Amino acid sequence: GLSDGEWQQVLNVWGKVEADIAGHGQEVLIRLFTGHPETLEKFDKFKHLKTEAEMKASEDLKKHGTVVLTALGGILKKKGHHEAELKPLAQSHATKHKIPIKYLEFISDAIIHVLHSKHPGDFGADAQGAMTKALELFRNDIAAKYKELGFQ
Ligand code: HEM
Repeated sequence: GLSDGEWQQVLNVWGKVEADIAGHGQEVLIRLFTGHPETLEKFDKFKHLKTEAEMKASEDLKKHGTVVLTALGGILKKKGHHEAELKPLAQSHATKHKIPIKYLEFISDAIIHVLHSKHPGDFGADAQGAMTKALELFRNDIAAKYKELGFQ
């Protein structure tokens, strides 16, 4: 549950991401994979990437970064009213991709990390707070659908 003030901050921060969605998406996935190597194993099309340089050079990783952040952005722009958008993601990630909720926590923190890295001094305390709450909301609603499905 975010206030409109907090949503305003979220979408303001998101404007930074949309100015370069591929570059942001790329660094988020790289931060995830290098921070938490077990996550790489969930991607049959990235598990070949043994080094970060290979990750950096991968146009398909950048492409997937775009898909992921485009989806997240569409969800954030709903300001919490995202049941329709979120349910198919929850379902594919529990039933097909088999992504534990822990990894959604991982990528949440990775987003925070990347924003600070790309916008040092331009991602204030209030902005971080709002974005964090937004990602928690996202995660919590996915977690509800996981429980429904009995997925661990
Ligand atoms: C903000 C969080 C995330 C968003 C918005 C997101 C979104 C998406 C979307 C839109 C797709 C393609 C459509 C689909 O299969 O449902 C996808 C595919 C996929 N995602 Fe996620 N995802 C997120 C987090 C994660 C995480 C943390 C992992 C694993 C650590 C993951 C693993 C995968 C895999 C393995 C695929 C299939 C890739 C392929 O084979 O083409 N996702 N994701």
